Amino acid sequence: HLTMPYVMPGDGEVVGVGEPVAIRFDENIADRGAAEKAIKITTNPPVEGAFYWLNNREVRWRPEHFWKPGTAVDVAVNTYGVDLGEGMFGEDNVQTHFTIGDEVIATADDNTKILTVRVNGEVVKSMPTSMGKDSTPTANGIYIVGSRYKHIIMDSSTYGVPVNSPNGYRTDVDWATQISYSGVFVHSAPWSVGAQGHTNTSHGCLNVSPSNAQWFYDHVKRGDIVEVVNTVGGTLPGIDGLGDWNIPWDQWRAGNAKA
Repeated sequence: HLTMPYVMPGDGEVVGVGEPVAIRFDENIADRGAAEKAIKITTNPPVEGAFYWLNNREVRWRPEHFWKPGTAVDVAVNTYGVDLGEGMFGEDNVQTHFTIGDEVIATADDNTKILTVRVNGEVVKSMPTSMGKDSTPTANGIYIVGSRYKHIIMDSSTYGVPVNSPNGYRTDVDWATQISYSGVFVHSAPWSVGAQGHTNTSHGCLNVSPSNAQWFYDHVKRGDIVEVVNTVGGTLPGIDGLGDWNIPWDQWRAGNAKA
């Protein structure tokens, strides 16, 4: 009957303009309204924001538009002793103070097949890319940058497809930056350098050259934005985990505290 919250980003971090505040709980929250009322967010400069639940254990808070660089955010999750419904009580309080770094937006355009990175509006890198093939396309939309990995074993089963099924694989890859919980990554693809900039060959990932993937890993950070445009895919789901900005503000702001 006690629930511990966990807040991200972590205290003291510098994050990109797309990073929502996230509060995760270790038990389903029966009374979302009580949880929301216990969470106090302060911004400087001040900006309006709102809560939206991605699932029964995680609530997110963000503004209507990407954060302004330099904004300082203070989060006080004052859940100690709060009745969160169905006999569960908040076990403790948590907090975080973080800041927003430079505006870094990378756009992957299927019409040009170039991933362009802008920093504070100026083009700093252009990278040829190979996105998802027609049968497994990369969805359009706004993606928040998540974790990064120097090496990972990219395994289709992690994301629902058996490795040993006709469309599964298990492959070692370098310099991977995750942009969706559904398993979309920007990563090094040495075998398809010829196709990059010309033909889509991946299972959904944004495949780029080894040096370009390493650059991305080094210069794109948690909270920065990747926008995908002009593919044959649909749109990334808003409740993906890193797809928050695909929920329009009017829907986000109305929330889902009774759902």
